[PDB]
Amino acid sequence: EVARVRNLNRIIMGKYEIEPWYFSPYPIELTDEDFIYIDDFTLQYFGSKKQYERYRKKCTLRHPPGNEIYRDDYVSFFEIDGRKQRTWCRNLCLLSKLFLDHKTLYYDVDPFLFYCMTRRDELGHHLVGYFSKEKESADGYNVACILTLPQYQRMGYGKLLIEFSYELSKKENKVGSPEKPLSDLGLLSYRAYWSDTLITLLVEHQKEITIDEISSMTSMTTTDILHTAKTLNILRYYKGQHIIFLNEDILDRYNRLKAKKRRTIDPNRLIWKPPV
Amino acid sequence: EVARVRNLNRIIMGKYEIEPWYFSPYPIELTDEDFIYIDDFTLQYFGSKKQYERYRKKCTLRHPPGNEIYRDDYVSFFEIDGRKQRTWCRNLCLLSKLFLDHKTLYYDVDPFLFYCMTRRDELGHHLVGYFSKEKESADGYNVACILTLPQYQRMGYGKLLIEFSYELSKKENKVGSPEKPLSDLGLLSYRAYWSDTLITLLVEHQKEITIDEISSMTSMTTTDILHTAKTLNILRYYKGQHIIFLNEDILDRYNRLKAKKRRTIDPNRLIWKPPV
Amino acid sequence: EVARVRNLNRIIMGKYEIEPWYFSPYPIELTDEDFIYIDDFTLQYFGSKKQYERYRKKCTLRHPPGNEIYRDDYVSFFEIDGRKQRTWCRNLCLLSKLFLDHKTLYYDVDPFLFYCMTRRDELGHHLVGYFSKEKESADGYNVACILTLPQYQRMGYGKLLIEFSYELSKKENKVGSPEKPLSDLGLLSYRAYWSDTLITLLVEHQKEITIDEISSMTSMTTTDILHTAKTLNILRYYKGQHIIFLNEDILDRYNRLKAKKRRTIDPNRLIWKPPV
Ligand SMILES: *C(=O)CSCCNC(=O)CCNC(=O)[C@H](O)C(C)(C)COP(=O)(O)OP(=O)(O)OC[C@H]1O[C@@H](n2cnc3c(N)ncnc32)[C@H](O)[C@@H]1OP(=O)(O)O
Ligand SMILES: *C(=O)CSCCNC(=O)CCNC(=O)[C@H](O)C(C)(C)COP(=O)(O)OP(=O)(O)OC[C@H]1O[C@@H](n2cnc3c(N)ncnc32)[C@H](O)[C@@H]1OP(=O)(O)O
Ligand SMILES: *C(=O)CSCCNC(=O)CCNC(=O)[C@H](O)C(C)(C)COP(=O)(O)OP(=O)(O)OC[C@H]1O[C@@H](n2cnc3c(N)ncnc32)[C@H](O)[C@@H]1OP(=O)(O)O
Repeated sequence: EVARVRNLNRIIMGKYEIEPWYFSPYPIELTDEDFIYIDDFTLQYFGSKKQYERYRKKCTLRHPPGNEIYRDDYVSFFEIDGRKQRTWCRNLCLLSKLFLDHKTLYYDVDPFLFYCMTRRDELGHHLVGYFSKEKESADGYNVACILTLPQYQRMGYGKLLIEFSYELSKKENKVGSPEKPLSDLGLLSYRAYWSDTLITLLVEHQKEITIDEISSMTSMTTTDILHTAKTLNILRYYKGQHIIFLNEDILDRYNRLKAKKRRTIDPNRLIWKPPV
Repeated sequence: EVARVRNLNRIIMGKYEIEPWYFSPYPIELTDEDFIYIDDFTLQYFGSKKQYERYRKKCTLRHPPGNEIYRDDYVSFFEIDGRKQRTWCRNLCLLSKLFLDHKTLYYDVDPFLFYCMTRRDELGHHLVGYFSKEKESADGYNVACILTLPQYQRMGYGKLLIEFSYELSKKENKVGSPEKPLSDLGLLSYRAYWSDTLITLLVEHQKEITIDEISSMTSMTTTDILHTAKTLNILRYYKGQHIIFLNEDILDRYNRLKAKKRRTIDPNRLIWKPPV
Repeated sequence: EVARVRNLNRIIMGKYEIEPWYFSPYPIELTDEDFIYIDDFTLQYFGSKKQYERYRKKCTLRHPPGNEIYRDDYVSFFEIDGRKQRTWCRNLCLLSKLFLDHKTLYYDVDPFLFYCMTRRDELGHHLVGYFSKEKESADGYNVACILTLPQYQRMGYGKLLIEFSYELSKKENKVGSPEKPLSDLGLLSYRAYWSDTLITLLVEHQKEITIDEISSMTSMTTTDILHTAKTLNILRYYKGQHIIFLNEDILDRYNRLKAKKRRTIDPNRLIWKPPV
């Protein structure tokens, strides 16, 4: 007799069978099986397909449990107060930890707001990703953690999440930046976003733009703007202050960007007021 | 010809075949096999079943190599000076690292005492878990690391380990708390222990108890007591100082606790004097 | 229909099929397969054997892209400026992260020099390992990261890498030490190197040696020398200063060392000048 004591090697979420990148503290018994079921609406975990099915039949809403503060023909965003949806948010944090090297104690969700993005199609809502945000951040971080579910990665969803986080900051009349340190995956996504943003501004708004003007338009911090401008070699001094400027390289990058036919966030569709 | 260079994907310990959660620096060659044998008495590791068997036949004690400072009809605890049992303790630390995200250099065991708990039955002693403790802690930490072997997890052993660590502190006439930061699994276990402890005191000892009284009786720190009391909503001011108090919720939690018929540590059976 | 979304569970490098120890941010799509190909010359990654083959046929150099600053009948070392070989060095850093718990953002290679060691035989050059080094280190660290590829580990290559790093420091007229914190594997390798070095000096150079003399001869720091001397019990006071001294234990260790017939670095074959 050999008694197997297995690690969690796969989660079953709808039709997807996903392998974790890191360990996550699901409060489950270790057994001779190496899978659990994750319900794609409730995020509840189950050791058995039968227990999962039983709960699946129950009458539940088919989208994240919060206020829909943005809705276009491609995506919705739901704003959730961790304190008001403890169970669901804990479940979200356990799922997220499978794909992060480190993360704060999953159980304590009260200090956070969660902004969860769904794609909608003929079958309704499907959660594709989220970012959390501290209700009160000493450092003015506008994102605490950010995740695109692995089955949906590299489809442009992460960039939509980041863009949305800056629309919140703009509505708040504040600059902001993601919490440090960032994973390599996160930092490379932010650098691409920051780069695409400056490039788009230079072609669509004005050929020369000051640091203050960029900050006002984007809610990016001075530090992130300067780092990005130096990487693109577009930092100059004109009319007594620092600017970024348009050149052939930037025009070329812009046209390649547009060629990709990506979706973006429409600021006009954000129906939201800061807490005051 | 394909030469496979495998990671350690399973350890064989008695009848158990256990999958690691994290990497551990066993000083072994990488080969086309992905298992090692861990002897459940010596904790020695072997690349081959045959080498393991050879050493298994040798005449060895059948419990951890230290002084038995506690023995009841359910468990024993052995106190081991890392400096006096370097090999065995190094082996214990390698095994433990398989289930921890981080851990101090496994090789340097001299600064630690190890308290190892066995379950005893008709077959003798079986190591189920341990906690280490710094001989000298600047922060007064009463536990450095704590582990229940995975094949024995979720059976109540972790709570026994924690309870024992506080009996040491009480005998020492000191308050103490586990080393921070704690893993999520560790912190949730401590919170349950702290919660069960306050609840039991309120039903069994006195309906209202001051912070000083709790600390004296439990060796819990002021900080851990207050955090726990606020979570349970039982913090008040009475007769000129802060207390915790009994209510219907607490009574209900107590009866559910007792219903579970758990084993506890008997302070009378701890035969031990602090180093002086 | 079950859609599998797999983690990277094996890399194929020449004839070797290697299992990663940790996650690494290869910018690849997650699919129903769990392998990638790593070209053993370019370090480029490929999702398909066919794409790999296509690029393999192209005319490339068959050794690392830098200056060969050391060449004996066993190994070569190539010095590479990260800024001058960004692609190759990024690829090296992704490969290395598979075997490290943590590592700086793989993409930013400009601040580093890479010293890459090959073994040469009838088939030419084979990369077996490397160490990186900050062009400018505030702490005077003489190694930033160090790695022997897993298929080549425990063959003595790591010790050659370390020995080479100290020959650079000696040529620079500086003491140095590896960046902290070190992995357990790294620290145990350094301790063995430091120990073998002091033992060899005592038998081959002088029976009693001062701290200054050791530092001058080895580029080891005072701290690493004292730690190593205390571990070996060879620290004394003689003629008004601290020394290490030879004894029977040391002689015995030396003869066992020589018995192993290891290769070493020949300082005479390092053809190199510091940047000035
Ligand atoms: C916390 O502080 C922040 S740091 C922690 C970040 N989270 C984290 O590490 C969790 C795991 N990672 C992720 O969740 C995920 O990697 C993100 C969230 C970091 C990024 O999410 P996405 O994958 O969704 O990002 P995208 O917007 O898709 O961009 C990624 C790359 O994929 C390419 N892409 C995009 N759309 C594409 C289509 N249609 N076809 C092909 N390729 C596409 C993008 O170009 C982009 O960058 P690359 O140049 O590498 O592709
Ligand atoms: C260092 O600083 C400390 S932080 C590092 C902690 N270590 C660590 O992370 C290593 C890996 N983890 C462990 O070793 C392990 O998870 C512990 C030691 C943290 C906890 O050990 P146990 O698993 O043994 O703890 P228990 O006392 O069993 O309690 C755990 C949960 O299981 C439930 N339980 C208990 N007995 C049960 C029976 N008979 N039947 C069913 N369930 C039982 C308990 O209720 C308890 O909490 P849950 O509410 O999640 O169950
Ligand atoms: C950064 O700051 C530094 S800390 C990060 C270090 N890197 C890291 O962790 C990455 C992963 N690890 C490695 O790459 C690797 O483990 C090293 C680089 C740390 C060590 O490399 P090697 O494996 O090549 O080291 P060696 O010189 O081989 O010595 C290792 C042990 O193997 C034994 N050995 C050596 N030659 C042998 C032959 N011919 N036969 C049998 N055994 C041999 C050595 O004795 C040595 O120590 P042990 O006593 O454990 O063997």
